[PDB]
Amino acid sequence: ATAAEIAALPRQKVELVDPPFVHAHSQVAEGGPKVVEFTMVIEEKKIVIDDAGTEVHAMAFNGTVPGPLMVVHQDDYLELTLINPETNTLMHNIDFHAATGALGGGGLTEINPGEKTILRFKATKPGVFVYHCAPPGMVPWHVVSGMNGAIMVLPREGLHDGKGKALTYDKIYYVGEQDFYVPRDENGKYKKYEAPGDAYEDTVKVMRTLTPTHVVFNGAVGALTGDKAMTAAVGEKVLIVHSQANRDTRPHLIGGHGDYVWATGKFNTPPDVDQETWFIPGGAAGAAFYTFQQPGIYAYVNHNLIEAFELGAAAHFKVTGEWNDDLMTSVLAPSGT
Amino acid sequence: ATAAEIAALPRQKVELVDPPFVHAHSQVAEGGPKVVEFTMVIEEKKIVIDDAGTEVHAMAFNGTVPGPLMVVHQDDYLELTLINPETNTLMHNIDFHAATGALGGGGLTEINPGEKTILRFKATKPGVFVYHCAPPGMVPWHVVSGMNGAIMVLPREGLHDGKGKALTYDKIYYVGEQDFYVPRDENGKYKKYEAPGDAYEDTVKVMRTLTPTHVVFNGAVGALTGDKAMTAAVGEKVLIVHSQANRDTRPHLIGGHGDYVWATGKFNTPPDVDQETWFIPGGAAGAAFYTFQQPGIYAYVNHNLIEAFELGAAAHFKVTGEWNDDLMTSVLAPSGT
Amino acid sequence: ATAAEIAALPRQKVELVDPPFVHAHSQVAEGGPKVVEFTMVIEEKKIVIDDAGTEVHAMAFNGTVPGPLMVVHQDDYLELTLINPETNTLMHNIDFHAATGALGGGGLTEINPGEKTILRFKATKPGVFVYHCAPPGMVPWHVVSGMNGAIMVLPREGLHDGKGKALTYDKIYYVGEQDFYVPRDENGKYKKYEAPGDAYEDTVKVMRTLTPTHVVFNGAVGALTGDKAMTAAVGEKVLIVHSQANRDTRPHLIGGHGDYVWATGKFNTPPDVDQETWFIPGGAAGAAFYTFQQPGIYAYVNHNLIEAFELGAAAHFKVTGEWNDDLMTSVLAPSGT
Ligand SMILES: [Cu+2]
Ligand SMILES: [Cu+2]
Ligand SMILES: [Cu+2]
Ligand SMILES: [Cu+2]
Ligand SMILES: [Cu+2]
Ligand SMILES: [Cu+2]
Repeated sequence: ATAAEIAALPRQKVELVDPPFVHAHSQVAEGGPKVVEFTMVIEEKKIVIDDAGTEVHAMAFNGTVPGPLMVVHQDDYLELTLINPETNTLMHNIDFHAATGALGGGGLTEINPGEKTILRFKATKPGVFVYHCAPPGMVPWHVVSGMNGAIMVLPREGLHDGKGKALTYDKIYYVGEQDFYVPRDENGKYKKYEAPGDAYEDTVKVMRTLTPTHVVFNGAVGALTGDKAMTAAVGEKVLIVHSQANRDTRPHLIGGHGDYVWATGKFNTPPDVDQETWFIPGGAAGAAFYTFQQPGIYAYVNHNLIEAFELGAAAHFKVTGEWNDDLMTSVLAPSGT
Repeated sequence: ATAAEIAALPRQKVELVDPPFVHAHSQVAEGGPKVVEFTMVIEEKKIVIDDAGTEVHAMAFNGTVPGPLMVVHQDDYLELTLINPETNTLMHNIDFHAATGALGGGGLTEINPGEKTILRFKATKPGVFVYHCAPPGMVPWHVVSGMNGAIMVLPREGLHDGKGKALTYDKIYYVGEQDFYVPRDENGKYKKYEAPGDAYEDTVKVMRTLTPTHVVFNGAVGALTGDKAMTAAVGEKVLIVHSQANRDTRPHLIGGHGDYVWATGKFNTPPDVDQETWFIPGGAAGAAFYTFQQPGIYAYVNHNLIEAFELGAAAHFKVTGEWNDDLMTSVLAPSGT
Repeated sequence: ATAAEIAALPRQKVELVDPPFVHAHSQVAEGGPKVVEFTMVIEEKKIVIDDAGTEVHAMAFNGTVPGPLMVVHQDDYLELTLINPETNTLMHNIDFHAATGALGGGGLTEINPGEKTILRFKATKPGVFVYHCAPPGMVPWHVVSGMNGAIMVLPREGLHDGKGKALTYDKIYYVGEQDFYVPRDENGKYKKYEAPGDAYEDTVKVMRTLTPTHVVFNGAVGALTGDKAMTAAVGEKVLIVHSQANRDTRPHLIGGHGDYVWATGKFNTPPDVDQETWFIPGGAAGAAFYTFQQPGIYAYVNHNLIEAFELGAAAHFKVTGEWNDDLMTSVLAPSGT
C-alpha cells in the first residue's frame, strides 16, 4: 500500500511461451506479492490463415496471434515492457482488461515505431482477462488484425470450486479465437496488399457487415488440429483458457464437457458445472476445467458449426489412455439393416 | 461399472412422441438405474417451412424437426438403436452432448443408408443436452437441415431450485429452434430441389453469410400456433425445454416470465430466477420453469423480434383460468384523448 | 388483492426525466406499498442519429429514445397513463416485461392516434426490465424505431450483494442501446423519407439482414459524449442500467470493471463480480454497480469493437479525483527504443 512497501517487493522476470502453451507458473502463489516483469516486441507481418494462401497483415504482440498468456497471482504487479520496432509503420498501445485506470493502460502506452514503454498495474481481481491494442480512432482494426491476447490472474490460493474445494489442473492451454475480415475482389478472390494501411478502407467495409470471413484458433484454420493437436491422457485435469477480444463465442469440447466453467472468466464468480457448451461475449476471456475420461480424438470448437467447420473455428485434443465401456459402448456396430 | 453389473440392470423400452410433447416419464426416478432403450429411424424428406411454400430437405430423426426429446435419469444408460433406411441417400450418425467419449457417439454411429447401429452411454450429468447428426466434413450442413434434438437427464430425486426445495412440474414442452438457410434465385424467390445433394453447394454459400433465411420453432413458421399451440391453465407449473444446436437464442414468454431458468441447461448449476429473457448459446439446451398466473394467449419467442416476427421464431400458449386483477388491470380502456 | 385494498393504498405521481438520467427515488422503499403513477405521451418524430445527419422517423415514449426509466419498488403498483396524440399516424401499445398478463400489457393498451389508456400492474419481481411497443403485425418495426425503454423494480430494502451485504449507489445512469436499420441508396448514402410509412418496406429489407446500420446509446452516435458525457468521482459508487429490447449487447467500461453485475437484470439472481465484459440478450435489461478508483476519461461501450467504434455504441465517463499510482503507473513513458 505504501511507497516503501511497493518498492521493496520482489521483482521477477518471466520467459514467455507462444500459445497455446503457457509459461512457467504455480497455481498456488509462491511467496508474497511480486512485480512480475514481461516484455513483448510488436511485429507487423503477413501471415497465411487458410489453405488458399489467404494473407492478413498481422499486428502481433510477441509476434504471435493471439499474444501469449501472462500469468500472475492476485495482488501482484504486472510490469510489461512493450516495444514497437522502428521497422513497423503503425503506433500501438495496450489495454489490459485486468487493469484499472487509463483505459486499461491504453492511454499510457501509445508507442510509435521506434519506441518502448513500461506500464505497471496491480492485478487486483482474479480471473482470465483479455488484453488488446486500442489506438484511438482505429481500435477495431488493430484488434481484428490479431493484436489481442489474455492474462490469467490466479487467486493466491489457486483455483477452487463452488464449495471452496480446490481444483488443481495438470495442464493448461490458451485458445485465442480470432474473427478476421479479409476483403475480396469482384470475382470473390481474397485480396492482397503491399502495406497494412493499404487494406484499411476495404477491411472496414467488411467489418461493418459484422460477418467475419474466417474465425480461427491460434491465428489460422487448422492451427490446432492434426499434428498440432493439444494433448491429454485419461484421468488428466485440464484448464482450457479461451478468449475473444471482439466477438462472441460458444466453446464446446465434443466428446467431453466443461466440468467447471468460469464462463465470465472471473474466479470470484462461482463456476457453472457439467457444461455442454459455454458462452463468452466479445471482449472477454473464460476458463473451463475438465478431467478426461475417454481416450481418442476430441474436437474443441465454437459451437456455431458453420463458424467451426466452414469458417475454421475447430481445434483437436489427442487423448491417450484406456476406453471406458461403462461410459460408452457400441452395443451393435454399424451394420446391415 | 463392470459389464456384468450393467447386464443385470433392468431395461425399459420407451415410446417416443413428436415434439413439443414429451414421452411419458417420472420426475422422481422409480427404482435404481436402468438401461433405457430408444429407437429412431432417420427420414430424409422435404418439409414446407412457411406459407409461401418454401421447402427444406430435412434429415429428420424419428421423422420430426427437431428430433424427439428423450428422458432418462442421472446414471441410467440410454441405449439408442439408430436406423438409416435404404431410402436415404446420405450417411448420418449421432452425437449426444450428454455423453462422454467418441465425439459423443458420432464416431461409433456412422451408418450408411441401409444400416443401423446401437449405442449405449451412461447419463452421468443431470440436465437438458443437445444431440445431433455430425458426419465428418458435412457437420453444419446436417445440423442446419434439422438433424438435431435434445434429451433430458433428470436428477434421480427430481428437479429442485437453488436452495434444495422441490420443483415439481405439471406439464413439460420441448421447443426446438432451427436456423434454416434457404437459397434464392436471382429474383429473390426461394429455390426448390429434387434431391438433398442438389442444394448442398447453394446452401453452403447461404450458411457462410451467417444469416438464416428462416429461424423457426418445431420445423416451420407458425408450427406451434393454432392447432399446435401449447396449453396450460392458471395455477399450472410448466417446464419449457428449448434447444438450438447451431445458433444462439434468447427465449421469452411474452406476458409471463421464467420463474426458474437453468440457462446453461445443467441442473447442478443453480437456476436464474425471475427472468424476462434468457440466453441459450448455439449448441446447447436450456430449461425454464413457470407457474401461469393469468389466463389468455401468450407468445413464446426468440426475443430478437426480427427473428421472432419476420423470420418465424414465435409459438403460442393458450392458457385457461380466471383473470387476476391484482396483478394487472385496465384502469382506463383505450378511449378518447 | 382486492380493488378496495389497492385503492386504499397511497398514490404518488412521479415526474419523469430524460435518459441517461433517472427520476428521483429512494433505494430503500419509503414505507409500505403504493400505486406509483406515470404518464407518457407518444411522439412520432424525425430524429438525427449521427453527425452526417442521418434521420430516422422515431416512435418515442415521452419523446425520447430510449424511453425514460420508471422506478418503483417490489409490490408497488405501476399505473401508467399512455397517450397517443392525434398528430400521430400509428396505433401503439406497451409491453412491460415486468408485468404478468395480457402480453405484458400490450393487449390492454392498444390505442390509436387520438386515444389514451391507463394500465396498472403489480411490480411483483425485483430487477430491471425493458418495456416496448408491440403492435401485432408490426412488433419489430416499432421497437427498432426507438419505441422501447426500461423500468427498475427495486427490492423494498434496496440492493444487496449475493451474500446479503447492502449495495447503495451514489449515482445511477440509464443507458438505452438502440439498433437502427437504415436503408441506403445505390451510392451507399442513407435515405430520407417524407413519411414514416414510406420507410417501412425498405427498412424491413435491412432488418431481415440482422445487421444494423447503427448501434447507439441514447438515440445517436456519440449522444453520451462531450458535454453530454456521464460523470463521477474517485470513490463514487455508480449503478449503470443498460437495456436492449431487440438485440444482444455486451457492456464494458474501458478502464474499469463491473464490480457487481446483475447480468440477467434480476436482483433475486446473485450478481456476478469483477466483470470485465458482461452480456445482455436482446429483449432484456441488465445493471452494473461500480466504484470508481481512477480519474480521467472512460469509454463505456458494447465490446464488439466494430459495433462500439464503427456502429456508434460508445459513451464516455468524465471522472474527477486523484490518480492512484499503486493501481497503475507509467514506469517508462513512450520513449526512444
Ligand atoms: Cu496495434
Ligand atoms: Cu477492451
Ligand atoms: Cu445426418
Ligand atoms: Cu455438438
Ligand atoms: Cu408503437
Ligand atoms: Cu418483449
